[PDB]
Amino acid sequence: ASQVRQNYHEDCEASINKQINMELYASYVYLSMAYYFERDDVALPGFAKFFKESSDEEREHAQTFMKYQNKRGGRIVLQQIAAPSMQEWGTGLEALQAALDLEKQVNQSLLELHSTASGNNDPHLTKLLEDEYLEEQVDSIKKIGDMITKLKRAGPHHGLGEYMFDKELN
Amino acid sequence: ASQVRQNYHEDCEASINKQINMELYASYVYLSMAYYFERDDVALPGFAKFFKESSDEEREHAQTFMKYQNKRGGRIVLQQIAAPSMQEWGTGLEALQAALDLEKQVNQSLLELHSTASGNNDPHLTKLLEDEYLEEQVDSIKKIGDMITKLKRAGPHHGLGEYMFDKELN
Amino acid sequence: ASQVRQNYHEDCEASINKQINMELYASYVYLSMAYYFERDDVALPGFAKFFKESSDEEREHAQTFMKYQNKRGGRIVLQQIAAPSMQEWGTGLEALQAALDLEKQVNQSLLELHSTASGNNDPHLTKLLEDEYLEEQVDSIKKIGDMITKLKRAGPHHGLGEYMFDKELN
Amino acid sequence: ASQVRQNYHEDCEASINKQINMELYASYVYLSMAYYFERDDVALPGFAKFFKESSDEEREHAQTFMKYQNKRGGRIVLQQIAAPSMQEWGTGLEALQAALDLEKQVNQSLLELHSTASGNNDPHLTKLLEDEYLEEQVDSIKKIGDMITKLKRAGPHHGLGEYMFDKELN
Ligand SMILES: [Fe+3]
Ligand SMILES: [Fe+3]
Ligand SMILES: [Fe+3]
Ligand SMILES: [Fe+3]
Ligand code: NI
Ligand code: NI
Ligand code: NI
Ligand code: NI
Ligand code: NI
Ligand code: NI
Ligand code: NI
Ligand code: NI
Ligand code: NI
Ligand code: NI
Ligand code: NI
Ligand code: NI
Repeated sequence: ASQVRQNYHEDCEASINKQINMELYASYVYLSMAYYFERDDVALPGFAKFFKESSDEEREHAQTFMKYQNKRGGRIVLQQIAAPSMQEWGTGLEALQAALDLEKQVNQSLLELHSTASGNNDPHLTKLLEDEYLEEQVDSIKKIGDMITKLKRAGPHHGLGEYMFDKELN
Repeated sequence: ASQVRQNYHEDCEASINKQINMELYASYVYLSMAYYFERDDVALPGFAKFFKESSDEEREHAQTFMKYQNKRGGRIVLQQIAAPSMQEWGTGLEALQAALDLEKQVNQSLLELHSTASGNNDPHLTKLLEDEYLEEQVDSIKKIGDMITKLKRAGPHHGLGEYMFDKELN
Repeated sequence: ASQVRQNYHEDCEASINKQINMELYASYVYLSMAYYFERDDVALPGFAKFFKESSDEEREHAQTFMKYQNKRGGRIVLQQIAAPSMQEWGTGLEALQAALDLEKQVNQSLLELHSTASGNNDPHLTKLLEDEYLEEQVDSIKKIGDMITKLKRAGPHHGLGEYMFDKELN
Repeated sequence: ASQVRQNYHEDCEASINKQINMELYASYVYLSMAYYFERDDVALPGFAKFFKESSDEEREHAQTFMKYQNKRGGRIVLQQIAAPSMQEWGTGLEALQAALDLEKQVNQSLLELHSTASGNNDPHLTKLLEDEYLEEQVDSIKKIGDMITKLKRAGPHHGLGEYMFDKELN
């Protein structure tokens, strides 16, 4: 085994490799939304910018798990990144609702990864998940929730409300 | 009695202690509104900021009466601070209307406190009430009144008007 | 339930609402001490400043729990804030001893809240309590303990020692 | 009568002339204390500085009444300024207690002057007394009261406590 490995269970190592793929997949979803909102027949530059940034952050999240894997002496195994579930995301509200659902799915996976680390008595992994992932996930979910509510207030259908709310994200 | 006390009537001293509790209560009401408007299903950051600031100012108002009590040689007696009348404040318009009603109730109490000081021939207390409280109360009531009118103009129901007016308070 | 809520147990939500009331109560205790020490017949400006700052920090602590409640999708319920246990706090030493006892009571409640979060497998809540509350509570208790010892050294009775120690807190 | 005089009663004009003499007398008392505390066998430079400043402020107070008299069209009449009641003021505590008694005597006279202005329906004079004199008098009395308490705490007799408290006034 690796000269650095210590108190790092095979199951944690494998679960990290799957979370890497999930972070890369979410980055890919957000990239698809981002350029969907730059179509000439959608033209929502605030939504585009918001999802482009979310795409970058998710790819950074994947890289932090890749650095982590190497740090503990695990070995990174990357799988194919699935095509996004959709090619068209509808209105801003529907994209946000899809992002909300995706963020809570990522959160579920992260909490299961914390349970695996806790079960294998890995406080260093539980610390990483709490400090770097669980905290950021809850803030993201709250922020997307706020945005959904604000957009429902402003007028969620393809109208003046969507146009004005889009300016808030620019 | 206190080495500093002079021309300070027992009734003024007791009325100050009650106004302290009322200022602390109003600060508590505004704190409740402030974080109500940060709920993920309300998401009105301008209203939240406005009431958070009003909460701070009211607690400062209480402290100025506490400094005053000590300055005149009275003795501060603090009572329990009642729970806010509501836990949910509805729309921005309903919160402003509730704030308007509360501000005029505080004003009434302050004018009664001025009558007590005037009846006991305490020009130093009448000066404090006129310079530090009555002036600020009338400006607050006018400002809340303007805001109610502006919100009724923009569209007081949970719609684009409320969303846009909220930006004016950020 | 809230669109953001996930892995947030009813018991944690209710325990947060009680800790909010406790933080607000401690803020109220410290406010009472602060202006007690500004009485013309006490005149300990260092103690006054120390407890005024502690009053502000506790009210900030309550607000961080209120932000937290909203972040997780819980609903804030504020109760009445009890009158402070005392209206007069005696000497500086007796106020510090009362603060020490209060700080350890708050700490106990926070450790019970950590046990509730741990029992319901909420690592996000355990992280908040460890990073934002437990750490600050232990430092506060150590600092108050140091101060009690320093004051007992300088001379805890209403004398030159209390007067000099008070300068250290200004 | 003066081309400027309007709503200025003979009694208010005469009462101002007496308050001028009283302010000048208090300035003279404080000047005596100030240089008493610079005697080689007293040597309390903090007390000296405190009373020298109080002497200057009282003489400024007299001048503000003299400017006021002229402003309203009254005519200034200055009487002899009595010798201070004492030539030696004892300890710092006894000087502060004498200042406290003098400040409350000045306050009494000012409140009687407010009653005279109120009885003659002179809101301009009541405003001057509230804004320029009553406010400053209550703050002075509170500050002297604090100082007496601090000195009694530090040790009011000619000892280390008096020596240390004196440094606080430098
Ligand atoms: Fe992520
Ligand atoms: Fe107020
Ligand atoms: Fe706290
Ligand atoms: Fe004066
Ligand atoms: Ni995110
Ligand atoms: Ni639609
Ligand atoms: Ni619709
Ligand atoms: Ni106000
Ligand atoms: Ni409505
Ligand atoms: Ni309508
Ligand atoms: Ni603390
Ligand atoms: Ni004692
Ligand atoms: Ni002893
Ligand atoms: Ni003065
Ligand atoms: Ni003596
Ligand atoms: Ni003695």
